[PDB]
Amino acid sequence: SIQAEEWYFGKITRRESERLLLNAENPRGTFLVRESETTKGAYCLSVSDFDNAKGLNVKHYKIRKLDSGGFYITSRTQFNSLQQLVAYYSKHADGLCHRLTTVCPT
Ligand SMILES: *C(=O)c1ccccc1OP(=O)(O)OCC1CCCCC1
Repeated sequence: SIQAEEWYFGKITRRESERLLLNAENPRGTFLVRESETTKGAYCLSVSDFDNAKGLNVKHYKIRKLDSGGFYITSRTQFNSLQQLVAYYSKHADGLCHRLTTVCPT
C-alpha cells in the first residue's frame, strides 16, 4: 500500500534524497517519503525549499507510526494512513518548510 505510492522511495539514504531534491528544476514542496536511516519503524519526509537566503535546499521530517495505528510528524496531528498525512500536508504548510506540491522526479 505504502510501497504502492509513487512518492514512496523506500530504502534510500538522506544523501540520495538530497541529490534528487536538489535539482534546479524542482519547485518548493517537491518531496518524497523514505525509510529513516536509523529509526526503525519510522519514515522520513524529505522536502525541497527555496529562498534567496539559502537558495534551493532540503528539509527532513520524521514520521512516526504507532502500533495503536496513527501516523504523524507531530503527535498533536495524526492520520489513519501515510496517504492521508501526505494529502493533509499538501494543503497545510503548518510547521513544514512548504506545503507538499510535486513528487520528486527520479
Ligand atoms: C527522517 O527520517 C529525518 C528527520 C529529520 C532529520 C533527518 C532525517 O533523516 P535520516 O534518515 O537521516 O534521519 C532519521 C534517522 C537518521 C538521523 C538521526 C535520526 C534518525
